[PDB]
Amino acid sequence: KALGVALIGTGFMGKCHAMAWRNVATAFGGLPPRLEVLADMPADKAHSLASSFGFARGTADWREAVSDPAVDVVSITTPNGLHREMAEAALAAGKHVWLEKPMALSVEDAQAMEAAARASDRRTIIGYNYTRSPAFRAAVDLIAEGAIGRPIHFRGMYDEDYMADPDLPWSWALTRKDGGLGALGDLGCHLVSVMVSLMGPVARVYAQADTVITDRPHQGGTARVENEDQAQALIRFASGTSGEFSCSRVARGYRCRLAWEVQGTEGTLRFDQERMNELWLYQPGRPEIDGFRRILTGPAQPGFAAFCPGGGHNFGFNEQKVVEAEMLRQAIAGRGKAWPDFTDGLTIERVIHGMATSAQTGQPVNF
Amino acid sequence: KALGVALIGTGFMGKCHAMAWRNVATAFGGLPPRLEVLADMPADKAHSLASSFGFARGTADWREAVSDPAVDVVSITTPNGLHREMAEAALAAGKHVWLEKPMALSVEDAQAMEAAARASDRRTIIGYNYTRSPAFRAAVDLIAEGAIGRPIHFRGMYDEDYMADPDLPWSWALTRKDGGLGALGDLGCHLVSVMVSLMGPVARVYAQADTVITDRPHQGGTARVENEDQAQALIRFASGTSGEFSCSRVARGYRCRLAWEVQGTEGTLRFDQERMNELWLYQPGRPEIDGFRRILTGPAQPGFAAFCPGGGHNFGFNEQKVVEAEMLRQAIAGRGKAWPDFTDGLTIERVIHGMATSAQTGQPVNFL
Amino acid sequence: KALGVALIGTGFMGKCHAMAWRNVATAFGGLPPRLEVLADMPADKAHSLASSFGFARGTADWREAVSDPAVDVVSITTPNGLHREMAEAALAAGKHVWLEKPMALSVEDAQAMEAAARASDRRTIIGYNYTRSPAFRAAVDLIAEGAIGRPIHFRGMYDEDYMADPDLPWSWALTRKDGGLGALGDLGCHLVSVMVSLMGPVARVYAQADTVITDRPHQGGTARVENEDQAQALIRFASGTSGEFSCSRVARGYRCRLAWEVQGTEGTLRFDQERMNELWLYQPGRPEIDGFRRILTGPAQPGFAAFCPGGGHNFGFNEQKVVEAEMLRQAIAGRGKAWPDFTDGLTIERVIHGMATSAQTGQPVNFL
Amino acid sequence: ALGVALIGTGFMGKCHAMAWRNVATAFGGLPPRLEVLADMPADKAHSLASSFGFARGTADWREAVSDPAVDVVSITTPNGLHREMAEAALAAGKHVWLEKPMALSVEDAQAMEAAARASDRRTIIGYNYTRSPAFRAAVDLIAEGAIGRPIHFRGMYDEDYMADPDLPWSWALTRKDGGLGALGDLGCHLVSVMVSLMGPVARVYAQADTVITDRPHQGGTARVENEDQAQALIRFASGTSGEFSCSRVARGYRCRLAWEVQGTEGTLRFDQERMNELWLYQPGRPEIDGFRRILTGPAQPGFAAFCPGGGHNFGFNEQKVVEAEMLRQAIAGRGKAWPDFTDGLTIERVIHGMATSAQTGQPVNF
Ligand SMILES: NC(=O)c1ccc[n+]([C@@H]2O[C@H](COP(=O)([O-])OP(=O)(O)OC[C@H]3O[C@@H](n4cnc5c(N)ncnc54)[C@H](O)[C@@H]3O)[C@@H](O)[C@H]2O)c1
Ligand SMILES: NC(=O)c1ccc[n+]([C@@H]2O[C@H](COP(=O)([O-])OP(=O)(O)OC[C@H]3O[C@@H](n4cnc5c(N)ncnc54)[C@H](O)[C@@H]3O)[C@@H](O)[C@H]2O)c1
Ligand SMILES: NC(=O)c1ccc[n+]([C@@H]2O[C@H](COP(=O)([O-])OP(=O)(O)OC[C@H]3O[C@@H](n4cnc5c(N)ncnc54)[C@H](O)[C@@H]3O)[C@@H](O)[C@H]2O)c1
Ligand SMILES: NC(=O)c1ccc[n+]([C@@H]2O[C@H](COP(=O)([O-])OP(=O)(O)OC[C@H]3O[C@@H](n4cnc5c(N)ncnc54)[C@H](O)[C@@H]3O)[C@@H](O)[C@H]2O)c1
Ligand SMILES: O[C@H]1[C@H](O)[C@@H](O)[C@H](O)[C@@H](O)[C@H]1O
Repeated sequence: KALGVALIGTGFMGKCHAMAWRNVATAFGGLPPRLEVLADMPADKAHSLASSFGFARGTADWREAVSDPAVDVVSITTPNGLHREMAEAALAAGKHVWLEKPMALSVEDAQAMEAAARASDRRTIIGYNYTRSPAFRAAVDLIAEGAIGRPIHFRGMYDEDYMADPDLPWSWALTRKDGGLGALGDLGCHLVSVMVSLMGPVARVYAQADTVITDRPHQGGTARVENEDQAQALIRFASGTSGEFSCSRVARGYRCRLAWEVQGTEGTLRFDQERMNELWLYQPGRPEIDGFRRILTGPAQPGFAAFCPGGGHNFGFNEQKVVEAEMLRQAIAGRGKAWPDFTDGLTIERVIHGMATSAQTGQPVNF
Repeated sequence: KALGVALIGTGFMGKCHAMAWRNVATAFGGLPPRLEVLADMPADKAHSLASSFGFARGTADWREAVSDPAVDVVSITTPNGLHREMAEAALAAGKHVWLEKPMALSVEDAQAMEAAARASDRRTIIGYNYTRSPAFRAAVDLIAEGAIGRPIHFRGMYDEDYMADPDLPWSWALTRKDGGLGALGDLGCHLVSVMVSLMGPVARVYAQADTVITDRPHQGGTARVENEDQAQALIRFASGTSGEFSCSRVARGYRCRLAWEVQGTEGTLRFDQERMNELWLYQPGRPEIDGFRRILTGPAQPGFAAFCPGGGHNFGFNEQKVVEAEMLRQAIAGRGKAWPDFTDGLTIERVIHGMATSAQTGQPVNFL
Repeated sequence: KALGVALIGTGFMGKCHAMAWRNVATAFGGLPPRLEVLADMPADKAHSLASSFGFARGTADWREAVSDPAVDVVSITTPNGLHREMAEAALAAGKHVWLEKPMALSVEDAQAMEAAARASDRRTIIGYNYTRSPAFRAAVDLIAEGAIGRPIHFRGMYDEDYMADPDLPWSWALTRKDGGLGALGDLGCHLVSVMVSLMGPVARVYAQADTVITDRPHQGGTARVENEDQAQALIRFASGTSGEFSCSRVARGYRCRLAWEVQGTEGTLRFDQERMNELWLYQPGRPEIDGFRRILTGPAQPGFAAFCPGGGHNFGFNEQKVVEAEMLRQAIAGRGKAWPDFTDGLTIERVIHGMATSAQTGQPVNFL
Repeated sequence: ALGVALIGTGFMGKCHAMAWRNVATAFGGLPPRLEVLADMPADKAHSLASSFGFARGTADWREAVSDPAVDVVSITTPNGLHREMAEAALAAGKHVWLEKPMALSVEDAQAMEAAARASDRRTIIGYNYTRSPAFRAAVDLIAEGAIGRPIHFRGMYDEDYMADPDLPWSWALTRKDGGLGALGDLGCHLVSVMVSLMGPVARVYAQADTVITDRPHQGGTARVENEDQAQALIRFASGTSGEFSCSRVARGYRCRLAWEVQGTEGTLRFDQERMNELWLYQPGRPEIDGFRRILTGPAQPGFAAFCPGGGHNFGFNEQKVVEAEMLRQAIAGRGKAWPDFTDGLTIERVIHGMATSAQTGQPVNF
């Protein structure tokens, strides 16, 4: 009755998934998932990390992980370029899929995966972990309850500086063919996942983009950076409401600055992921005490009580992934819907690729 | 040789200008300006406020005030619809002009005022006071010294909520003919004054705008709000750099949130007017101590030492206006160039009206 | 009819007082005080600053300024060792007195000044300007209204780093005989003025102190620093409530960090002078929205509306002094009581000297 | 692999269980074997052993600490049970991870400290605020001379879990069954951080108050006997000054363990409610002079074991994974665990000395 887990990849997100699967029942109860197969290359690395992560075995063969009869669900955290192949193989093998963002490098690959998921009758979720913080889920509930009235404006950014150093070498990830989008693919899609959760679907974008560092060192020479370092867009939501949107991988001093704000007719909500335990809420008050409230994360907020009964004991980035694992567990058990599945994920892919198209063509793109 | 001052209006900016003229020599030295004539309506209020503001006389006739031979410079702090008439009369009478923003209701009006100012050979400055804080002036100098390398992105906002209450009555300020622009005219022009001082001139805008409260109480019933409560724009600068721009008069909880950020190849500068004594600077550092610095306003920043020798003694909004007065004083004496004059101001008017045009047409607007 | 003003000193506080006297009627109405006599040394400095500050004349003789028949009130902004002589002379000459903190070098000095003020029947106020911010005055009113219930704890600090550099030269301010207390005299008295305004009178202190830099450069040689660089104290108020208290002139990175909080049975108030426009208020709320409010200074808070009708337009350090001037004008006109007068100031002197005594002897000190 | 017994399943019980489950995931080596979980009643012990992934649940903690498959015992039970359970675990030849404070009295802590030395087993006490990357980074910066010589410490630990007068009385508010109040709940945490930054305490002078003196009990009222808040002036063995406070009645504060070290060449400042930020001032040229916001990332001790990217906030619970790893390494003879029962007993003497100073109105020397 325990869920059988396969994990492909052991990097930033691979180890994050491994830590989540290990403690999901500790936090939320029920049966601890069985950690069956860890796939990674080379073989000696898969064997070492399988042992320390507590997987029953490691293998250099990713298809072993998706085909084992003892596996019910596959975490896929490999580079963007093999997401489509591995996800479709896992669905064809009758496995549920936890796929790291983005879905694939192109809308066309994401469309094929979306059709494959519908055909499989298996649960899918995409790894948009910034939608899982108690603060973010609390903000969505406050908007649903009318805490800020009708939303009238969204302003969101996602700034990091991991590519700011012009000496960082060229890679496949910086080509259109093998890397897909740049900052829009790495960061933009995260901001879309948060933005559409707050404001509903996107109807129109008008975008601009820049490549700040256009060429990088490559094996004693240099190679051209083909995707964007930063992008900005004006949004019209299906509601008719306005939005401002940006992302950057060259914004010096920022490490995880996914920051957003919803302005409403009766209040304002504001958040910055670099301080993920604070949610700022303004509602009209009598003039003597009027001002924004600092809501510090605690057991009043979704998910937090599963990890800690004491408010102000800071919730961590990695615990977002434990919440994500639990949402997929509950969906597989038919006790909840996981968001976003491959259908809702395809919509997010269309928005970021539409922003890329808009920036290139100088035309607004409608959805 | 002391400057003779006429002040028209005694409200938010009228009292701000009066306080600035009274302490400009206290802060910066030289001779205190002579406070000659205060013009306001009705007469009884002009007489009352001339006495408490320390002007030699009050009048209900602004035309007599700008024509007084004892007057050298005119502060104009009246409503937007009166700027063109009063500025043109002041320049025609051979007076230097300190004009509140925005210049007028239309680009056509601003163009006529710009021509009148050049024809007069008198100094002009527009009341873009957010360019006068020690933090802002320190940021411009840091960019000039290459402290953040080459600017690659600007993001700016100016949020206030003074029109957020839907019960606030309709006024002539909310008509296009008598009010001109909405949030772009009240707040947007301030953000442009700061943005172009940091990033240089605007080449292109693509904008969106909304009226979120479309009808307000008027007499027994309601009247239509014709101008925007909020606007946002993507910017392309003449330098080729990108920008994000917004303003709002309905952003709940914000009172004076003119906030901006310049991202460069070698650092980032960030500022919020609601904490006008803090400038955030990131420059790459060794990993053990890497992070943004909180630069607290003190005497190392332009203008501050004229007000206080001790750092961290917070500089105030009103003291921006004393700095503005000193810059006009020095321009009149021929010891400095005042920014923005009516020529520089006209460019700012074209940008905010260009953003309004872009929002109306759904098309980008180019300036160069 | 207008108040005649003498100003002694033109430094940090001298120029602050001059700017306050120049705009007090601009802000609060009535007749602008007449700036009659400025005293400073040397004479040509007094003449130059009298001209730029708008005083009718300058003199190198402080006794000339306090004795002038056109003078009704004297601002005394000279070094601490001169306060007693100048305040007693001004009171003897029948002048009201605006005296900078601390009162003098000793409790004995303050007792003599307190007696002289009662005998003179003139108004006195001491320049505890941190009690004048809209945020501070709002906090006092909130406590009185029961906004935080029953106060149960005070914690206050006043950190600055103006003496943190060991190569900063020795001065006569660093002897006990000529300079009095160290950080307790420069900063401690400010924190006491705020603390007793929130919590009421002090009943008992137990204090510790240190001199961190005991020797400083003196004319190519070295000389001994005799007074404390930092001090900390536990407080019992007359109410029986507990307090924590500290001050430091060597706390690196702090410029004006007068910060306090009052914890109560139904809320908490917290403040930091380096962000003097923010007051933090916690009151119990429904769990979904529970948290501290950031109250941004605006016209709802005492004094602010006299300077600006727009909330979030930051009130400045110097404008605290315009409020202080207005409180003295109103006390002179018999329309308000100024705090603290020399009687209430003597109590503050007893508290800071009791803390110094406690730190010296390792024993608690009790008051009235 | 290490065999683990866990006693208790509450706030710290679940925290320890999550730590033992991911310590090898984060730091490598063999995952500890989760052998026995002890809790009452037996149905709760069985259901939580199942969800926590322990091989068996028992309502008898004594046979859990005696199990031959157990090498180390996590003790997360109420304060009054610490002495009995730690002494039994040491006597059975087990390593001990004990929650703070050690016990209700110095007498009890003295007995536990002797038992730990008499055994050749490792001990560590759950002072988990010493485990954050920001805190460990601050200790390293001080040792490296980044702020020169410490000249002042100011620390507080404010929470409001007892601030509401409506909150009912409990046995924890008696001296006999509860021991100390705010000093025992929060004060000992602040001491663990303070002595790690400044070195040992030489002297305290303290004040304490019970500000809500009676609470609802069985439709009547019962007396609160221990302190709601306490403050102390400190002298360290170094001669340096300190300020210290704790409170369980400080409205609006949830986990406000906040401290500051002022030095001859800079200042370090930290607030646990923003546990991923360390504020460092060092003198700079006037145009750029100011405090640096150091955001937690892989440059700080422990962080890289959890995440390769800076600014991905480290959490309260991950402090406990670091604590587990330090105990693992100490059991393997590859590091000393701090604080053991000897170093823990010093902390107990400091908080009990503060309580005595407040009661007698006299300084207490150590
Ligand atoms: N949700 C988030 O917060 C977040 C953050 C970063 C990464 N991601 C996504 O996670 C994915 C991984 O990124 P990362 O930073 O973890 O990268 P990484 O390079 O650290 O991880 C790649 C892992 O996949 C393994 N791998 C590569 N090719 C393989 C193959 N053919 N078969 C088996 N294993 C293979 C590698 O050995 C490594 O363990 C990407 O799709 C990325 O976009 C999302
Ligand atoms: N720079 C800034 O930060 C700032 C802030 C506020 C206003 N402003 C600008 O300054 C101007 C003043 O706005 P405000 O908020 O002070 O408005 P206000 O209503 O407070 O000021 C209007 C003043 O002008 C006087 N006045 C009106 N008509 C007059 C006439 N015909 N003759 C003489 N006096 C007349 C009024 O009696 C009043 O004293 C506007 O153009 C506004 O956009 C700028
Ligand atoms: N309230 C506050 O916030 C604050 C801040 C700073 C200083 N102060 C107080 O103000 C006083 C002045 O300190 P400061 O920082 O302005 O110092 P300063 O050195 O800047 O000012 C001293 C002034 O007094 C003048 N002076 C000195 N001896 C004189 C004499 N015999 N006759 C006439 N003029 C004489 C000097 O020429 C100078 O103008 C002190 O008592 C200090 O404690 C208070
Ligand atoms: N280090 C920290 O940050 C931190 C935080 C909270 C608590 N603590 C400490 O940890 C301890 C746990 O406190 P808590 O808040 O988790 O309390 P709690 O009530 O949540 O935990 C008590 C647990 O012990 C179990 N238990 C009680 N008596 C038992 C017995 N005789 N046999 C077996 N199991 C028994 C209970 O069933 C429960 O699971 C206390 O000593 C407290 O001081 C430390
Ligand atoms: O800001 C402080 C404070 O205002 C004191 O009154 C003064 O004595 C100090 O020198 C100054 O730095």
